[PDB]
Amino acid sequence: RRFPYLRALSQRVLVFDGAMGTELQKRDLTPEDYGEEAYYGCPEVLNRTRPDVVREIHLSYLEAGAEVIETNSFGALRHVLAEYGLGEEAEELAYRAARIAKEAAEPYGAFVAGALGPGTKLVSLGQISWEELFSAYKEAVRGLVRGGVDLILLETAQDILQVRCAVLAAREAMAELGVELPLQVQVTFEATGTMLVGTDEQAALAALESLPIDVVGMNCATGPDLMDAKIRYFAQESTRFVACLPNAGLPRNEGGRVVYDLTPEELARWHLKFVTEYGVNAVGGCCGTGPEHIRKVAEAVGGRPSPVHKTAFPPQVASLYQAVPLRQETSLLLVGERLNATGSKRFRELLFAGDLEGILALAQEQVAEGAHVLDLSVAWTGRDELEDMKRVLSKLATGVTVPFMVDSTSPEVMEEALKRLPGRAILNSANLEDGLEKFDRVASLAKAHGAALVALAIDEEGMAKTRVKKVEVALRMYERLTEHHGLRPEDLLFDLLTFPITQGDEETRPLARETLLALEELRERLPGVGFVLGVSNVSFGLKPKARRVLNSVFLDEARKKGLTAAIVDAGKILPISQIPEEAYALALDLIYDRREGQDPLFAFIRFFEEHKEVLAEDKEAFQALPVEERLRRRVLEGKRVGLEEDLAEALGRMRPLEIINGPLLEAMKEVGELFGAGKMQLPFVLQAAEVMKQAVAYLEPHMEKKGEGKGKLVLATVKGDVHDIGKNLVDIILTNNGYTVYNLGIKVPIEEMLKAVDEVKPHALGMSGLLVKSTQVMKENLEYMRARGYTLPVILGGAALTRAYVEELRSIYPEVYYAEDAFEGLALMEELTGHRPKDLT
Ligand code: B12
Ligand SMILES: [Zn+2]
Repeated sequence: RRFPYLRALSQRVLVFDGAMGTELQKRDLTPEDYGEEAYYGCPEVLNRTRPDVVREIHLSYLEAGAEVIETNSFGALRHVLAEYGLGEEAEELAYRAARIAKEAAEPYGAFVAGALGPGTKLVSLGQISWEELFSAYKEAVRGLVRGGVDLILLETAQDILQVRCAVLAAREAMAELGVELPLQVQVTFEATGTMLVGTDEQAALAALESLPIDVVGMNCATGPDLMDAKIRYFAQESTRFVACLPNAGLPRNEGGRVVYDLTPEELARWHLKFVTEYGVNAVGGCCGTGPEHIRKVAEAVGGRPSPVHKTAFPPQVASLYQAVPLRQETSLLLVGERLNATGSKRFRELLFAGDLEGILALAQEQVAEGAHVLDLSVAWTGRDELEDMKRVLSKLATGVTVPFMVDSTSPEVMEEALKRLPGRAILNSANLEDGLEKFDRVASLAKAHGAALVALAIDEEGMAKTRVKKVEVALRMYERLTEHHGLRPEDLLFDLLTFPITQGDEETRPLARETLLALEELRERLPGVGFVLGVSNVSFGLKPKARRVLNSVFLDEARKKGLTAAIVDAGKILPISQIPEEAYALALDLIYDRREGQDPLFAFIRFFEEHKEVLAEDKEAFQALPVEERLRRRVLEGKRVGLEEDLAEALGRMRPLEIINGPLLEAMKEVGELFGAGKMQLPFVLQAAEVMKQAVAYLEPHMEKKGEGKGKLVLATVKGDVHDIGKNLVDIILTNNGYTVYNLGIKVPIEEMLKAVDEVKPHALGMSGLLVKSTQVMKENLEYMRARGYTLPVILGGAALTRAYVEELRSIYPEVYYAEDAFEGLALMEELTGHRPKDLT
């Protein structure tokens, strides 16, 4: 109700113009119209000399019934006006083409979208530094706002850091005129699954949630039939309203003019589909479309009631490349802290000379390890961390595939890191260590610069040891953090000191109890929040084996008491399912200091002095276990020393198929059951996956293939998935039986899969999933594959897949199924190949 363009978008669906390319390419402006010999061919040079010609292109879409019009602003930026010195006065031009667009639109009332391009220079590939783009956007955009546009479009953006500096620049441009508006970023896309920079469709939206921009959208995409996947994930998933502008397919240059072949009738179908089915709040197509496209869309599709989108995006964070969900509640998020020179010293060996190529290895090795947010701190004696942080992020921001956390000390890095990082991060600036003043500005920086914080229970006083003062952390910060400083519970972690218990003092001995009772007392009221604990530090000032075991049983009760994330190094925990029965009883009553009969601490230490060979390279009691348990335990701890030899022993006893029917389905499944019960954590499940992954590569060559030319079969996972364990075997028994095969990767969004249909023209296509949300994606595939008129065999499965939300799909598509096992997958391939008795009905 506060803004006319949101009154429009919330009510009903409206249409954007075509662009002025194919339209200025049809006016035959001749070089005197550039006003100078050196200003060749420059739109945004014409705005000075020939206002009447661009007014002619403006009014053409207005006569053809458009409802949103771009200003000319494709060049409104210093570093692209000056590209051949073509006039430094951006503001002028911006108030010029905004006035030219208003002069045309005023009788019609169609919305003036101050509508930029992306500029010629990118932040994220290091073509330019943030100040030189932020300056250009900052000075330009205030002339558009002075020009009285109904909103700004930062449209066609090519990089999320280019979005960030453009949004910061547009905000500081509008705010220094005393205003703000429902501004609209919109993003390009490429068939690689991504923007041009490598940003995927999840990273785009997960980043764009962090921003007050009430509208988001797409632009300069390659046509509706290629935009559909992207428009999907945006329209059904986002809170902020979505809009659509395909460039009419793909270009073809004639006589120096770009021209297309998508028709006004076809663009009427595609918006008629998208607007009521998916809910797209505004529509059009700009580059490559005449005024007839927008007319034929306006008559068919304009004024339809704009459909609602959901009240919440999940708990999320985003790198350049990919999103991550912030709340796991199973396989709790692991946070990597090895990028630390102040709470650790590994970082300090590699980063000392300024060797940035070395700090990136220390970042990426923690993801392979298992941690999917990294925590960074370069602070040290006799070194300026805020200058170091210039150098540090110049490598990390475009190298690391996972989001960031920031243990670095000065809140001035809170600003400089948020001026060199893409996406959405978190920061450990809420250490309440310099008091409430410093905290409220830290919580403001968290969002004034997009999105970045973690609560830490350090404070002006120090490390909360008594719980009343510890829950008074959450009382001081959280409420004003979410409800005065913008980051949701689902945008934050929460962290409790994890101080040493094991020094043996009657101060220290109980303290893991303090953390578990608090943690619980805190999830007690923190739903959605990823509780994050620095597990490594509970066991400090004692022998290292008692560090693995106490850290382990602390962490693995912490999930049951309410944990969802942890700051970890996987070398300094083990799983609670491994722990010897006496050692587990010891470790619990040590975590409680529930002492009777003997003291738990010196009982513990003397337990490890008595049981030295148990939690080591055990030459006997572990070896004496039956191989199915031994493999179960290798899958639980991630034991690999002799893993090759125990799988060789299993393969000596039984055939691979009998082994994969056995422990290489069953023992994993038991690890999965124990994992669902909380008896394990992410890096141990990653050790289980790595065990399988390795094992399948040893099982497949002995289970050797036969036959040739049997058919063409491709396989495909689904959007939002990370698993491909099932997938691999779902494929494998089909790959073993003479069919030509192509494999699609772990997370493939659908237009890549359908391009593989269109290019390969196979006899069969795999679909797949190992988790619940694959089912929801199955229906999204099948409903639209039908709307495109496909008839190809696509096969459907997954740990989760179940006939109850699958046989009903037979209605939507003529190829619904559930091979459960890849041996049925082969029997079903032979049916749809015509080799076997089709019985599928
Ligand atoms: C190993 C594992 C992981 C691995 C996966 C790596 C990998 N590449 O596989 C990793 C550690 C990366 C992982 C990640 C996650 N996981 Co996980 N994972 C597991 C686990 C233990 C085993 C999965 C397994 O491999 N099963 C064995 C394979 C062989 O069996 P299958 O998948 O069922 O395959 C059979 C049939 O399903 C069929 N089939 C499967 N696909 C298809 C397709 C077609 C077309 C056909 C006809 C047949 C078919 O064929 C096979 C028989 O041959 C499961 C537990 C479980 N219940 O299985 C959880 C589990 C799937 N994970 C879970 C969760 C919680 C997560 C994460 C959210 C954890 C996190 N990061 O916080 C993420 C998800 C990340 C993401 N973006 O997707 C939950 C999901 C529950 C839910 N309802 O959402 C599960 C079910 C466990 C649980 N109980 O919490 N996990
Ligand atoms: Zn465009």
